[PDB]
Amino acid sequence: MRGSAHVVILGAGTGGMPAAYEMKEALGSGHEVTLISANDYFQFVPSNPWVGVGWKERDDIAFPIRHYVERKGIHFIAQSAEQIDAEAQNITLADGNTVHYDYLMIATGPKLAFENVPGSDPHEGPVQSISTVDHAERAFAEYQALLREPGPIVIGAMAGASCFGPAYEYAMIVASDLKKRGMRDKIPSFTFITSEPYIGHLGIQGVGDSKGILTKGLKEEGIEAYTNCKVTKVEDNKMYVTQVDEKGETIKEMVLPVKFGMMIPAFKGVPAVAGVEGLCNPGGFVLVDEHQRSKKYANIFAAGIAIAIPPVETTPVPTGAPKTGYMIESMVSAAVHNIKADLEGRKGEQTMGTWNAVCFADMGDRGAAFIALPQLKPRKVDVFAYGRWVHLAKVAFEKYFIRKMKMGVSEPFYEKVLFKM
Amino acid sequence: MRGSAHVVILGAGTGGMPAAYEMKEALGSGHEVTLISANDYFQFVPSNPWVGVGWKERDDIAFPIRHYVERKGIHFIAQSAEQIDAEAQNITLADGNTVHYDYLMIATGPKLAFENVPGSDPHEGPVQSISTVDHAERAFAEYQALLREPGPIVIGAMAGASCFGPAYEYAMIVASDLKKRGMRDKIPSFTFITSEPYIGHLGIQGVGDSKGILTKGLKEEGIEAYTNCKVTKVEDNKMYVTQVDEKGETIKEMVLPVKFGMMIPAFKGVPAVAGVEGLCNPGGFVLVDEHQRSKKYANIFAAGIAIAIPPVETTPVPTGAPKTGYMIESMVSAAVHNIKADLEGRKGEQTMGTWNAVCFADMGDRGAAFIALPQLKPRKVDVFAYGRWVHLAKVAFEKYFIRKMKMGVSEPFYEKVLFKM
Ligand SMILES: Cc1cc2nc3c(=O)[nH]c(=O)nc-3n(C[C@H](O)[C@H](O)[C@H](O)COP(=O)(O)OP(=O)(O)OC[C@H]3O[C@@H](n4cnc5c(N)ncnc54)[C@H](O)[C@@H]3O)c2cc1C
Ligand SMILES: Cc1cc2nc3c(=O)[nH]c(=O)nc-3n(C[C@H](O)[C@H](O)[C@H](O)COP(=O)(O)OP(=O)(O)OC[C@H]3O[C@@H](n4cnc5c(N)ncnc54)[C@H](O)[C@@H]3O)c2cc1C
Ligand SMILES: CCCCCCCCCCCCO[C@@H]1O[C@H](CO)[C@@H](O[C@H]2O[C@H](CO)[C@@H](O)[C@H](O)[C@H]2O)[C@H](O)[C@H]1O
Ligand SMILES: CCCCCCCCCCCCO[C@@H]1O[C@H](CO)[C@@H](O[C@H]2O[C@H](CO)[C@@H](O)[C@H](O)[C@H]2O)[C@H](O)[C@H]1O
Ligand SMILES: CCCCCCCCCCC1=C(C)C(=O)C(OC)=C(OC)C1=O
Ligand SMILES: CCCCCCCCCCC1=C(C)C(=O)C(OC)=C(OC)C1=O
Ligand SMILES: [S]
Ligand SMILES: [S]
Ligand SMILES: [S]
Ligand SMILES: [S]
Ligand SMILES: [S]
Ligand SMILES: [S]
Ligand SMILES: [S]
Ligand SMILES: [S]
Repeated sequence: MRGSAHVVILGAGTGGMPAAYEMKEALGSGHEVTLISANDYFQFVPSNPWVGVGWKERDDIAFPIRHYVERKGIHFIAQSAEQIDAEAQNITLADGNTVHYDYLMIATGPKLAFENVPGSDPHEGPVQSISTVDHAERAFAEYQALLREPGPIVIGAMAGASCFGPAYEYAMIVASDLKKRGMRDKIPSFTFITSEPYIGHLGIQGVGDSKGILTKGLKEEGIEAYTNCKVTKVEDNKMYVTQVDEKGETIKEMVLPVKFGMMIPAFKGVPAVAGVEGLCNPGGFVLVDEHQRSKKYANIFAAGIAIAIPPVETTPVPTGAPKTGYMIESMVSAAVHNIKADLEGRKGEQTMGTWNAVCFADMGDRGAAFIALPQLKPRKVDVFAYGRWVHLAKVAFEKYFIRKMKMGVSEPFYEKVLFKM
Repeated sequence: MRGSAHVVILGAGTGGMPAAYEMKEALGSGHEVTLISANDYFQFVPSNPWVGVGWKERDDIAFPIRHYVERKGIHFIAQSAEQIDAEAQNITLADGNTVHYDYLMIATGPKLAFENVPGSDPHEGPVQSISTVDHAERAFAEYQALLREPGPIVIGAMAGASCFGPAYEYAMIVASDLKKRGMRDKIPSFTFITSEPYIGHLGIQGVGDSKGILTKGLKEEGIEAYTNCKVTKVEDNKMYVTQVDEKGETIKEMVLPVKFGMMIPAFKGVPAVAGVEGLCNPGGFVLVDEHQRSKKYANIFAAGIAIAIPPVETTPVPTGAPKTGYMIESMVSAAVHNIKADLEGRKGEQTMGTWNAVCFADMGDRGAAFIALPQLKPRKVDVFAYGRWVHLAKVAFEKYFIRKMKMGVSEPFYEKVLFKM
């Protein structure tokens, strides 16, 4: 309300949870902060591939949100938004209730666009998903069914995907788990299908020796790999794959039987956000300026996967660049600073900073990780790492992030860099 | 003097130059800051290998100090200290003049311990040095003489060395330059001799895949490599090498003719500092606490290569861990903070922080670099990088560091990390 702006945060994920705490900390008792999310629990997304192979359980990576934000004075609504009216500034919830806002911060993350590939929905066929704990559990269930009746395995990433790391991770740990169970030789064929122009392109034109190292890794595991692929449909338990050359000309089509499969889908914006007129590009990603403010509505901000970021390259099969944790947190930090500024007259000048990508993958005893910045080459940092220490770091960071999600963040979040001091 | 402490900084190198500026900035006009150094010019040490092969000239990497520190109000004495009397707090200069201090900050860097290996002094035989611009020029001169009369080449690192990167760098660019001149096939043999237990140990038990990558690099260049070596003497233009096994038992002795050679020597403390009773360990390195204060004299501090750092490992042939730029700067920063604190009653609690090692090497078009921390494994960061971007970064950092040495530093120095903001 006037003189006491009501700030709503839509989505309680990697960006959204921290945003709720930071907003409340920045605004204080004189303003209402409301967090709205489809689920009543927080999940640590990077741990889902492990749930998909059964190395982790839901309880390890998820927890109920309500008590933790409420003791901070944040209102929490565990309800999905179905409609956003940016004119009236009203949000319509799944139960038909309406919530008004003075500022809205959109952190709704990706819609998994299974519809791009008929038959690819995890509920429609053998191609599963590990992006959410709900999907990863279903993936693991189908993995167990594979163990009972071995058959061909197909893991990879669809056309338009932007999150390639976890597909590589998942293929590796599936291969690893199979060995452990003494079941690897029961597998007729193990295939990796990707929209990448080459192995380890990762939607970022490669980083360090990602190409060489991921190529050798897949080969060590007896995983046959195909690049420049798009899947046209999944039908009768078969994946119909089309492979192109540099000029997008078809050089072959394949039909792959699939007993167990997992393809990372293309990401779009969620329907309630995409549905807002003039808010989003055709992909449903919120068009924002460098201050995280929507270009159309001055009182709508966005952070996380939900925002639009222009491509810097074009691949033979469409692919996108990933939006990862540190950049998301910088986005969140900027949005909160600039909203608070608005509330106090001044114009916030804070930006998300330099584009970057960071990813950690754990194979069990050893991890792989990379850091790339900025987006276009030659970069200022372009590094790929592998080893037991990367694994230890993943474990440490997960423990830290989850604890922080329960304790609240102020916060200039990433000061876990004081491991220098 | 009383109420106006006189602070002296001994050594105008990587640690010393910044220390002079930071001291003056921290203390201001009420205190006298004096910089004393053997040479009247600053040199960018990491560029010396390039001077040693002739890819760079003295003028590119060195500049006269006086005008730059004096316009900051810093007194500059271009004279070597011969004696330090810590009781009377007097420094005796080469010309016999004496300089008194209330606080002394020692940044004298390494003494190149050629005496450990009879005949190894660059002025006594064919084994040259690239650690200083004076030595690197002499190295290049002998390189040109090699071109006139090709003969065997021997490059590497002595027993007790702690700075291995530049030996690898130098071997690589010598090989590279030879090719460019169409002279590589005129070389009878090209040998790399190191005290490391294995290739790419680098005195830090390896970092990332340094072992694999440096091994392959030397092999690509037709450079035959030997580890676990110590050189017992250089005589009649031959290098007498002893190789041991894991238990330090001799497994062979070699006699290597040398037309052109360069071995990184072991580092000790400079004589004037080592000469101070109770100041140093037997190596001549200043024993300091975590606040950079000498354990014996409360008004003597030290930073840079000059300080003693305990070994965390023991190799078959003695070797040491390197002391590199970022850690040196943290040392400097801490010493300055704690001296200023002393001057104002309080006890400074600032420390150098976590042990780390960082090194950049440029091969011409592409560079290699690493970061390791902390000292002992498993590390929190253990990364090796290679590529054109590393080269671009070396070029950039050198340009930046030199400009800063002319303009002065305040300063929380390394904020060239805002390439994130
Ligand atoms: C398998 C996988 C592995 C990954 N690994 C890494 C890694 O190692 N390192 C790294 O930096 N990044 C990693 N990421 C990338 C990234 O950081 C995550 O995807 C991250 O969770 C995205 O943050 P977000 O806040 O934008 O979206 P999300 O975390 O998905 O949060 C979005 C939230 O808003 C909600 N929501 C959606 N629609 C509505 C609605 N209509 N109404 C109400 N709520 C709604 C959601 O249910 C959810 O809680 C990974 C991503 C995936 C899928
Ligand atoms: C070949 C080589 C390559 C290197 N490359 C890297 C790299 O890529 N990255 C990195 O972080 N580090 C690198 N280093 C390591 C390191 O950072 C440097 O050695 C650095 O110059 C050390 O800083 P310092 O202030 O301790 O000693 P120095 O830089 O040697 O400065 C010491 C100074 O004090 C003086 N002095 C000595 N005795 C006296 C005396 N009795 N009286 C008066 N003055 C005296 C000197 O003449 C000199 O000016 C390299 C070192 C070498 C030798
Ligand atoms: C971050 C997301 C991106 C992808 C995530 C999942 C990808 C899977 C990674 C496959 C790598 C497997 O293969 C593994 O790679 C590295 C090669 O650098 C090798 O390891 C090599 O370099 C490392 C350091 O980085 C050294 O410690 C090691 O001694 C050396 O052999 C291993 O011998 C090999 O077994
Ligand atoms: C920092 C100080 C330590 C040592 C300094 C001097 C050491 C010399 C380095 C020798 C390396 C030469 O060999 C070179 O190594 C890397 C291997 O990772 C290869 O490069 C490989 O990884 C890089 C990324 O890191 C990719 O961009 C490249 O496409 C891939 O082939 C090169 O194909 C090879 O030519
Ligand atoms: C240039 C800055 C790089 C920061 C990286 C160092 C430590 C943090 C790891 C990155 C990371 C972040 C930020 C992160 O937010 C996140 O959760 C989604 C991860 O998944 C485990 C991450 O691996
Ligand atoms: C954990 C912190 C790592 C910092 C490294 C990023 C940028 C700086 C490069 C390191 C470096 C420093 C600090 C440095 O002081 C120095 O001069 C002696 C170099 O030689 C060229 C260096 O390469
Ligand atoms: S997925
Ligand atoms: S991703
Ligand atoms: S990724
Ligand atoms: S990722
Ligand atoms: S040297
Ligand atoms: S060094
Ligand atoms: S080094
Ligand atoms: S170095």
